Amino acid sequence: MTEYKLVVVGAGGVGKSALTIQLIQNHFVDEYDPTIEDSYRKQVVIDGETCLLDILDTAGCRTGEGFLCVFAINNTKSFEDIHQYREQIKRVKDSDDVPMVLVGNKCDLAARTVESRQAQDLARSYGIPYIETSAKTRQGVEDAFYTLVREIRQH
Ligand SMILES: Nc1nc2c(ncn2[C@@H]2O[C@H](COP(=O)(O)OP(=O)(O)NP(=O)(O)O)[C@@H](O)[C@H]2O)c(=O)[nH]1
Ligand SMILES: [Mg+2]
Repeated sequence: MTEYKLVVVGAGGVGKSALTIQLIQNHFVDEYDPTIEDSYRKQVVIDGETCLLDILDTAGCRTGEGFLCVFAINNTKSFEDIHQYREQIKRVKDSDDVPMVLVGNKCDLAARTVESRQAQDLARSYGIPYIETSAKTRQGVEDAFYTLVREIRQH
């Protein structure tokens, strides 16, 4: 079977761990336990293909096959600093064509300081898809992770 190595990156507190745990455990973590380094695995079916998701949850290397670049829509600075994570990845992989998805998390909150059109423009300049998610309501979570898997497939 095929295994997909996915790496979730982004600033602190944007919800990387809540996202990974919502996908894997179908459970929203209310608390904020800072991550130093964590790894999760789960067999899922994607487009009729049984595959193993291996997800590295990082704190706010070269083995990552795809990357979720996460900011929070109510955290302007986390969006302003996403370019640092993209460029870090681009450095390590030594490729301008790295499977990647731009994720705007916490889309259930009404305190939105990052406009969707702004994130769409950024994603477009990166040549990657933009997906808004909520680890709480599960909106867009499957969309984000599975879209990243499909981006790995096209590569
Ligand atoms: N309402 C809402 N709250 C969220 C969402 N995602 C995360 N949170 C909340 O925001 C906080 C941050 O969660 P967390 O996932 O740990 O962030 P993180 O990016 O992994 N932090 P670190 O880099 O420190 O490991 C938590 O209290 C969590 O409950 C979301 O989609 N909606
Ligand atoms: Mg975390």
